Amino acid sequence: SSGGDGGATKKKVVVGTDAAFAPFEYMQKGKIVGFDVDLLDAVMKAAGLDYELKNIGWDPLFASLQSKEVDMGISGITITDERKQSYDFSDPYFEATQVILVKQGSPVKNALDLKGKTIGVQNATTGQEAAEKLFGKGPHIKKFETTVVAIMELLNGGVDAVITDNAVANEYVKNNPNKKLQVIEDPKNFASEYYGMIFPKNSELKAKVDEALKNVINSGKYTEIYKKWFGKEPKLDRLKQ
Ligand SMILES: NC(=[NH2+])NCCC[C@H](N)C(=O)O
Repeated sequence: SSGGDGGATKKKVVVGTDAAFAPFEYMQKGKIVGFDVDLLDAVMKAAGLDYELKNIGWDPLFASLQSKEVDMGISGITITDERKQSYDFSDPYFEATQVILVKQGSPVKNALDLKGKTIGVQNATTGQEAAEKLFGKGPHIKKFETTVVAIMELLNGGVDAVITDNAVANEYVKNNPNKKLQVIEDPKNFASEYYGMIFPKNSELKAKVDEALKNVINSGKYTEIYKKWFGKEPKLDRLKQ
């Protein structure tokens, strides 16, 4: 029993996030809110698992999954083959794509127009990878610890464009008409992406979360949550690809 409490209290599942990614997770009057926050609460409750959500940030979240200090993550995280080498994922719960966020005056009409330009991304994201895919890795791509800061460098002209997830870019534009930004989609260039909850490799929580996610989808709770954040019916068939 050394190092533990010999079972005196069942410990809570430690869930990490980077709450700087509206509408999925963000801070509002000192609380973490968003689509992921709601979906997590429904999932863990269906699983019967007491939990704590921590706003630990993006790069720390991955480091902490590796060490198993954090048991689980939800953070608008794309399921990728490279990530699967290090972590496990739940079944998918959302579909997304990368998009190009620019100022309304921008001449950018597609990804190839970014040649010779500076691109802001959040570090170690699928947006960074998509940016690197275009013309290769290099210092022309500026990497920030939050998507928030990437967008701030767009606003002040530090970068020419940001590559980030479509619902985040769309939500930012909707909430900030005064900033006169626009979203440029390039479906021939960018791939379909699916979000999953993330776990350390070999996690006992995965199977429980997959079952609870199905429970939440099947009961109609998923679509209530989706309607709350996105104002339209989900196409649930996107979750069976
Ligand atoms: N909460 C966040 N900062 N999420 C960033 C997610 C970006 C992208 N979906 C990825 O998995 O790389």
